[PDB]
Amino acid sequence: MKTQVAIIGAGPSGLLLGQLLHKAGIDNVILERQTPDYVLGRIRAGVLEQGMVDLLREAGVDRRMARDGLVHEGVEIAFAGQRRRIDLKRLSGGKTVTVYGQTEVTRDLMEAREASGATTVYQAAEVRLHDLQGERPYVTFERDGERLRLDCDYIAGCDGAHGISRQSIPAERLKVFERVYPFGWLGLLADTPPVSHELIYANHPRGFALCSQRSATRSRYYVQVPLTEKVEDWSDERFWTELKARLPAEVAEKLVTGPSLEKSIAPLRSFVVEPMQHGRLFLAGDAAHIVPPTGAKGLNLAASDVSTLYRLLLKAYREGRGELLERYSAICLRRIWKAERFSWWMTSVLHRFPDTDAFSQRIQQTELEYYLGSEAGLATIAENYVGLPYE
Ligand SMILES: Cc1cc2nc3c(=O)[nH]c(=O)nc-3n(C[C@H](O)[C@H](O)[C@H](O)COP(=O)(O)OP(=O)(O)OC[C@H]3O[C@@H](n4cnc5c(N)ncnc54)[C@H](O)[C@@H]3O)c2cc1C
Repeated sequence: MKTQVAIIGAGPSGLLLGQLLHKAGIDNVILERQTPDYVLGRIRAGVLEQGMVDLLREAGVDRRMARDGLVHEGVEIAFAGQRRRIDLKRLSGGKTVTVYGQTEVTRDLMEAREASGATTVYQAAEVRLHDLQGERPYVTFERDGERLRLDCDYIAGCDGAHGISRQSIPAERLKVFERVYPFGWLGLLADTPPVSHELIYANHPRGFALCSQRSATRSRYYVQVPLTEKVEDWSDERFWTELKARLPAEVAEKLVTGPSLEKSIAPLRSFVVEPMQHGRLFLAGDAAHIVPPTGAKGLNLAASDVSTLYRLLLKAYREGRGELLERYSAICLRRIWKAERFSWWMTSVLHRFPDTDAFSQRIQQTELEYYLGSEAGLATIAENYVGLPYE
């Protein structure tokens, strides 16, 4: 079989790229290791930047989002017995963020693709990439037990943190930047109404806590935990008790608790590779970079990588300007590093780090006091949170 663009991975990045390309008339095939069900079981993201929202509209998949998504104009940070609201809309010059689950976004994309008739191969096992620096690269995979070959012009590596694509680039060509944090987030999804109409990020001596939501009757909570913790050691009641201990009394008092629909621990880390391409292979999303969840940027950065790749692929196919593809990495990395810096900052000021001295603890507290009390300081948080413009 042959196609124009082979896409490895049917997560948000691959699906969104596939939809945009299909609409523009560029044939593409998506190869996914897992089943549609497994992919749909991943909870993950809840916060979307306006840029991503606009990209979903451009891809023609925003009906349900426009209907069910919750537009947020502010967010709160709680620390040292204070609750500060950052008016995102006012301080960012009118921008806002939208709360709509990643599960929902993926479901919408999957249905759109399904309907268009575009090719998607689930349970594509043993994916291998070949002749990346040739004029004719190809992908091999096994379906049932037979090895099939897919010829194409370009390959988009949208296979996430553990994908094969990044591993297919000669190690000596890539420079890696990584930072592993000494804690993870224990998340809990409950069919309960959220404690607040806006998100609450809390810095507490016991550790970080976050109050988020999916809708008016579905909530998502997180608490910072050591990497040595096992989700089996955390019953629902232990979670609720701990959550309450980290929130302001007035907030903890209004909390409606309930059995969890999903519980899991996500370790925190930063990871960037340079460049993000090799020959005819281009990396996008988590395959190229990981950001801690604190700044709500992961999926959002996948969106800008995809928007950039789609636009450059259009110029190459439609305008015959293939040389522009060499600019992919430079363009993406400018936005990536800025979102990485923001996510790193948010993580450092909101969490409790082990073995930090008195001086560091006071500086952490003063960072919050300063940034949440100065108009210029609040503006730096707001413009970064709603999302820096796409280039
Ligand atoms: C707890 C948590 C909270 C988060 N909150 C937010 C948020 O609020 N906002 C935000 O912007 N981001 C958030 N993120 C990040 C966001 O979820 C990710 O950045 C997003 O999932 C990345 O999408 P992707 O498509 O690049 O990769 P993934 O979702 O990982 O999809 C990659 C796909 O490729 C497939 N694949 C892998 N290997 C192969 C292979 N060898 N062959 C073929 N297929 C393969 C995988 O099965 C998978 O389906 C959060 C993440 C976590 C963990």
